Amino acid sequence: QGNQINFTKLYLHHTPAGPEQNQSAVTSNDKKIGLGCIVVNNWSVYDGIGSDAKLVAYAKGLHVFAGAWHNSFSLVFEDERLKGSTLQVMGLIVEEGDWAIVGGTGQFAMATGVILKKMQEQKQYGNIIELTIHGFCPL
Amino acid sequence: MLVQGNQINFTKLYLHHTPAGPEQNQSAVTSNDKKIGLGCIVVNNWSVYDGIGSDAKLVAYAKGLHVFAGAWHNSFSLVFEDERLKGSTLQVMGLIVEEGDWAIVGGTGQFAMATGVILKKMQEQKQYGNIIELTIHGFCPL
Amino acid sequence: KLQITPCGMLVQGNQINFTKLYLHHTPAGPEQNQSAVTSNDKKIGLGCIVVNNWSVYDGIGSDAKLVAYAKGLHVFAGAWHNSFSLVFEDERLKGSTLQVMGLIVEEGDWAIVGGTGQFAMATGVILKKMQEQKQYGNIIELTIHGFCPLLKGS
Ligand SMILES: [Ca+2]
Ligand SMILES: [Cl-]
Ligand SMILES: [Cl-]
Ligand SMILES: [Cl-]
Ligand SMILES: [Cl-]
Ligand SMILES: [Cl-]
Repeated sequence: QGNQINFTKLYLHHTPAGPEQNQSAVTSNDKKIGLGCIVVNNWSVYDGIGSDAKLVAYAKGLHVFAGAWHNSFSLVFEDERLKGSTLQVMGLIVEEGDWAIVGGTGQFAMATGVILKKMQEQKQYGNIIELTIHGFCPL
Repeated sequence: MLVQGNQINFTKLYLHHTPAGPEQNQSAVTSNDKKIGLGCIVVNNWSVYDGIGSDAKLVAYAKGLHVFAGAWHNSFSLVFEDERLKGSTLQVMGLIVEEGDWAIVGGTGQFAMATGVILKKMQEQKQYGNIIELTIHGFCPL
Repeated sequence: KLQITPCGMLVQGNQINFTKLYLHHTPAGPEQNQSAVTSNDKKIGLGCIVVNNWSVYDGIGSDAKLVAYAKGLHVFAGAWHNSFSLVFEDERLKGSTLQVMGLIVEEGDWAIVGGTGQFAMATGVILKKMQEQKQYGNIIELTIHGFCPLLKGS
């Protein structure tokens, strides 16, 4: 009938360059049209900032540049409490704005909600994005 | 039990699907495999207008991709441009570009957690593209 | 025109009741039904995109009637992430689709993220169980659990 979501703040490592690069462009923009670059991403997601943070999930999917980045990815949890579960995520922009939680699996079967993105830290080779998960699942 | 929300009905939107020509608004970045007959991937930034006439205002973009798997499977963000609806999106997924239906699989902003369908009907067939009438039927929980 | 109308929704309004389906995942051979169209980046270990038109049957015998196709793509980002339309063939179910998205082709689970026609607003999951491994592909058993909500109020 309704159960909300019990997360703290997550921090996604969006790293396009450097020796820890976790995404790759597989097509280029059409120069005439101004779109078409497709990037495939395996973004690590941590439970905090700093060397003591634990990796709790990966964001595995793709984003395509259609004048802005459209995303589709599986948020696959690795921490023991949620291992076996995913949230399915889709929407616009990587580093700010919102994404939609369009479904899920495991403990998140039938999840619906949103993920709010805020810039947390800009590093040399990438950035860290604060994720705030709001949503619910039916019981 | 029940989830309080708002049913959302949006009529008379017109999507400009323009594969070619000076107003081309999508690009194929892969080709169909010769032997299997599938594989073309097209990235699209389709404009969506509030009317068919000369005075129609652009009110959204459909930003995403579609892939040819014997028919075209679509995944995109319908991003609204009205300073009113600014930022808010509907997340759209499904088969066929010019006819049939798409699923509304989620949303953001004023359309957070949207669920529903988009109905497509071709309105005008032109030399380099077509105009597709869209009808949105959706529900957003509060 | 944008019409915003107060309404109620019951999620368990209409359960999606199917029998078991059987998906044919065939990467090679004379019945190959998918193609890889981008390459993995060797430096990063990800990037390959495959476009698929998987056939789906209602049984494992020769008299199994094809009832659907799974039309979409999967992308390798350390694991295969899937996005496809499940397009049904039979009359009454003609035109109707389930929208499916999630990780892994042959095991685990997928989300039902939406639908059209009779499956408008579908929500749920598809469980995958390996059913048979053949020379050019495998057959995957599909178990559908989900609901279509009914709207009320207004
Ligand atoms: Ca959904
Ligand atoms: Cl990026
Ligand atoms: Cl963007
Ligand atoms: Cl082609
Ligand atoms: Cl089509
Ligand atoms: Cl996999």
